[PDB]
Amino acid sequence: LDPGLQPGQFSADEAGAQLFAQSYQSSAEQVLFQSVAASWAHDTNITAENARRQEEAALLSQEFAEAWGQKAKELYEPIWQQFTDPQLRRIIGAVRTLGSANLPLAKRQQYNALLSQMSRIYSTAKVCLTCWSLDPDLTNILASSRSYAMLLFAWEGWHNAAGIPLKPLYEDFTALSNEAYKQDGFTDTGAYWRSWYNSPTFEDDLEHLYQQLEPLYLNLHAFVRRALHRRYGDRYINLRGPIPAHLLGDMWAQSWENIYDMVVPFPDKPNLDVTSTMLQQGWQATHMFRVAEEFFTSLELSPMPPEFWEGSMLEKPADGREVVCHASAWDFYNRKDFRIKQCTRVTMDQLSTVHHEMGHIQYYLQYKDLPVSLRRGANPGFHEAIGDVLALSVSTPEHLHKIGLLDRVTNDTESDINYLLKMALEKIAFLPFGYLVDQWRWGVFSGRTPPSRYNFDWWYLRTKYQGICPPVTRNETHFDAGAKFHVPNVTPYIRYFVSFVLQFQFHEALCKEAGYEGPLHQCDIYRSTKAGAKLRKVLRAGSSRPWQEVLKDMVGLDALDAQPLLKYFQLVTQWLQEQNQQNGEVLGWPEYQWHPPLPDNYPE
Ligand SMILES: *[C@@H]1O[C@H](CO[C@@H]2O[C@@H](C)[C@@H](O)[C@@H](O)[C@@H]2O)[C@@H](O[C@@H]2O[C@H](CO)[C@@H](O)[C@H](O)[C@H]2NC(C)=O)[C@H](O)[C@H]1NC(C)=O
Ligand SMILES: *[C@@H]1O[C@H](CO)[C@@H](O[C@@H]2O[C@H](CO)[C@@H](O)[C@H](O)[C@H]2NC(C)=O)[C@H](O)[C@H]1NC(C)=O
Ligand SMILES: *[C@@H]1O[C@H](CO)[C@@H](O[C@@H]2O[C@H](CO)[C@@H](O)[C@H](O)[C@H]2NC(C)=O)[C@H](O)[C@H]1NC(C)=O
Ligand SMILES: C[C@H](N[C@@H](CCc1ccccc1)C(=O)O)C(=O)N1CCC[C@H]1C(=O)O
Ligand SMILES: [Cl-]
Ligand SMILES: [Zn+2]
Repeated sequence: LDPGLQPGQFSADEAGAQLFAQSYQSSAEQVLFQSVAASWAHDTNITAENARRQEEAALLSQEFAEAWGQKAKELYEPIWQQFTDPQLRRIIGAVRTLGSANLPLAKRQQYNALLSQMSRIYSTAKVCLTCWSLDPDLTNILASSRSYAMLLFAWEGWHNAAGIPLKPLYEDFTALSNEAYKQDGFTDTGAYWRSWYNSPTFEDDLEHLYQQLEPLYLNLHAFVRRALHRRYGDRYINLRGPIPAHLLGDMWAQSWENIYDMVVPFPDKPNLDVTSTMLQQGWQATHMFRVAEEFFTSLELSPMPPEFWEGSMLEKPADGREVVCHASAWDFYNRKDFRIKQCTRVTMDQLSTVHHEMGHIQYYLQYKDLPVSLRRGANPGFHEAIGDVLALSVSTPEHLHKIGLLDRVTNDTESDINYLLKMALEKIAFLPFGYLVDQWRWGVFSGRTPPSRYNFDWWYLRTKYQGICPPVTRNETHFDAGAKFHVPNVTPYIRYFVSFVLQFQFHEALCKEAGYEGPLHQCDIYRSTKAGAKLRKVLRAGSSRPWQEVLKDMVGLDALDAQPLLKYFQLVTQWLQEQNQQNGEVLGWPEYQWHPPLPDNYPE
């Protein structure tokens, strides 16, 4: 570690800790920068030289975290928890967590190589027949092929190309992760991730939430299954069984918006898939990011700075570079550079993604004057919900009309149901998956799920929550969890399930704040500076206050709550139950063992 980046000595008291924290922040910004830059260079231009550079930068981070973490312990272990400055408690608390820096050198190099190589496998896997990439080629197939056999080729190809080679690396990764966090005092890496919510009842609270939401997911499931049955027939849909995992518009069956055309109940109302309008009108990526930006500035939030437009990668390069396509928002920790990396496609759901990713940028912008340690969401769930809150306003028919993507606007119940159904395909269908992914990973980290049951336990969770089955047999050579980006990327997932509930809480608060008197699902906070002021206060707090306190200031409750989500969807909940009863459906999948046959001359 460079001389200038090493800690000195401070007094062993709170006064000295302030100075410690100041000097830490200078050094950290410089180290975070060099690291975020090296990853950027990699993720936008995947080569061996850039990977070796990222690994060297991660190593420098680890030396840093170690020298400053050791020093925080040496000076402040007795006293940091009694400090008067709440923000300084959190900072020192962060600084003393070594994570992977607890590893000895050879194991840090191994850990870093594993992250690098899993990233590269996930992001450069192709399916050949001439080779298709996940984005855009396989995404597109899943979204709008309706050939059972072609969807299967893509689903299986993908899960095979990405899963199988990840498994040896994922096992090694898990061992090293656990080893590292055990020396911070955690029983496993999972306990560490769960500790961010700083809630003794965390697992219980989530299950109380999921139990309240499960009826909606079940009603929707049964409805969609019936729709699928009408198209794909009795051979490939069991009305009493899980849905084949490849028929729902998305590689992970995590969002079902792309099958909207098979379920929409009132096809004579305004068509709420504006994708073809966007294509007809000649939208490009730039436009999408501009329209998101303008939403933000209508709230008196900050615009994207020059550095964002000059630095971002908002399109897949055509120059034959390998990139990580999976959309992400980047803070370089220099208070100046913020960028999005996205292989933006021109569709309505990518319009949401854009807003999602811009939510992150906006958070980065508001809290950039906090100490580096506090430059994060009140919890990771907060960070994920910001863009999604705006996107709820954007998707409303009124707002789509105002940005010229919907030629007229109805305000009738048939339209409301169309709308709420679409939103349910996006939001309610995701709920089981948001919950299940980290359940799988907590199991793996704790040792409940060894390598020999990685795929067994994954599909148990898939069937249990989502009510889907693999469309071909899987076994333990397969590693289907690893064909989902967040797993090889080591990005926690429970934040999304938290986000998907929190976003309706935020929505309801901002709408009330904006003066909006009508049904929640027709609220548009566009141009509400009051709503903006309320959101800004949250963004600016970063992680400097307990999320339960920030939440209470914002929505009046100190806890995640399903009521807003439920009142948002209330009308389509009542509608779906009526339909499912009149069609004599079975809620759930009592024929849990059922799997569909192979197509006749498959794999051809
Ligand atoms: C795991 O399954 C793979 C995939 O094979 C297909 O799906 C299986 C579950 C099986 O039920 C069959 O429907 C299919 O073969 C098996 O892989 C291939 O199977 C044969 C026999 O080895 C052969 O054509 C290939 O070489 C196999 N290898 C691969 C991965 O392409 C595999 O043998 C199964 N068992 C184990 C322990 O991995
Ligand atoms: C992608 O990454 C490679 C490095 O992996 C970059 O290539 C180097 O670029 C400098 C300046 O252009 C040359 O002098 C070196 O000789 C190159 N090294 C290698 C290993 O080729 C390349 O510039 C990057 N490409 C893009 C489009 O950013
Ligand atoms: C669509 O019509 C409904 C029903 O008339 C509107 O909802 C009412 O809105 C007013 C003020 O805007 C409130 O005072 C009422 O309490 C609401 N009543 C009901 C029955 O919900 C709604 O605002 C209109 N929506 C749009 C798209 O603007
Ligand atoms: C598109 C988005 N990308 C992630 C990227 C996360 C990430 C973190 C750290 C490093 C790289 C990428 C993000 O939340 O922005 C994402 O994965 N999202 C959006 C909501 C649900 C979730 C999903 O698609 O699984
Ligand atoms: Cl999380
Ligand atoms: Zn996100």
